[PDB]
Amino acid sequence: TEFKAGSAKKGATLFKTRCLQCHTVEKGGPHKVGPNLHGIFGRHSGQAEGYSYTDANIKKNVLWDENNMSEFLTNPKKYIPGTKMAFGGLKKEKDRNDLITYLKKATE
Ligand code: HEC
Repeated sequence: TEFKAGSAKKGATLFKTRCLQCHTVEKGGPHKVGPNLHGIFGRHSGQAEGYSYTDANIKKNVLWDENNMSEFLTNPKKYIPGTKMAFGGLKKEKDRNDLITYLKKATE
């Protein structure tokens, strides 16, 4: 167990300032640069259709669990070299933890 639930709220504001530019959470939500994250958890990587992931991403074949999501969140490229996703990553866990809190609710 290496994830403590946080502020859904704060997670929610971190997403906008940080993943909105390229993602949408809404079920019925459209893809933009990155894909629509509706129902990511318990889901493997490179699987939203209508979406063109790198070969890197497909291959990775990560199961989207709260805990995976933190590691990837840490440093994307380092987690999945090849991914087109342009994101440096959230160094602090507190931050990481909050947003995962956000995704958890919102992606349900
Ligand atoms: C545009 C500058 C992006 C921002 C900001 C964030 N992400 Fe992203 N994301 C982007 C791309 C181009 C892709 C696909 C990469 C590929 O190589 O095809 C992604 C993908 C993801 C995934 C994985 C998806 C899966 O297997 O279904 C996740 C979980 C994800 N993105 C989440 C995410 C979050 C939470 C972000 C803010 C903290 C974020 N991304 C930023 C592009 C961009």
